[PDB]
Amino acid sequence: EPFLIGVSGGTASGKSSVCAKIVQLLQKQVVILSQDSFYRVLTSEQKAKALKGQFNFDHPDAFDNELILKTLKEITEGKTVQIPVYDFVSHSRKEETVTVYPADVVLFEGILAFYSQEVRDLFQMKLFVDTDADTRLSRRVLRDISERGRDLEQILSQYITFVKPAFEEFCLPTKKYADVIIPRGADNLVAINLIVQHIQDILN
Ligand SMILES: O=c1ccn([C@@H]2O[C@H](COP(=O)(O)OP(=O)(O)OP(=O)(O)O)[C@@H](O)[C@H]2O)c(=O)[nH]1
Repeated sequence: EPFLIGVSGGTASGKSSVCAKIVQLLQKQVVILSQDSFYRVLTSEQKAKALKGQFNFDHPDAFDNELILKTLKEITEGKTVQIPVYDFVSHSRKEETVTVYPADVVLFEGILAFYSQEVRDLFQMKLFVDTDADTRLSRRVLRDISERGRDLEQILSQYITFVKPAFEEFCLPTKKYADVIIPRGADNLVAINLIVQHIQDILN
């Protein structure tokens, strides 16, 4: 069975980078999947909210949890799967899909990957990335403006109204489920090294 590794942390905490550095340091076939690929398909009314940064994309229910549970279960079974592609500029699931063939190690990262216990128990290892809040926001702002075509004021408004409150209420609590907590994120090469060393040992 593939070795499942769940990765979480707050928004722009560097979960993706951590996953990349882990793969970089890890022949084993490895693939990185993100919880973001499974955001729910929004109605026109909800999408309208999103355009004004008035939609909560940080609440457990913003994700298509059923699809996630099912997709991850199939990977666990060694079956090749199809994975959705989300568009952050339109807040909409694209028609195109991405094929993901079997692998020895699978990394799953998302702001709420440890929330649902069903999903949580599918991970043989769970990592939580801990980064300073102002550092996280700074990134969020530049990344949102740069890669997701958004406006500063709409970003800050959505962050203060939804992201932060959701982080404290839904995300942060899940840190208790982590087997390893990683402060400073991707930059904590020592912690990442022990982790890849631990992953390597188990695969032996
Ligand atoms: O349509 C959407 C969907 C999601 N989001 C917002 O994206 C946010 C989280 O998605 P992430 O911040 O976790 O991005 P990432 O997977 O690349 O993480 P890092 O590697 O940078 O750590 C959530 O905080 C959600 O509100 C939107 O702004 N719009």
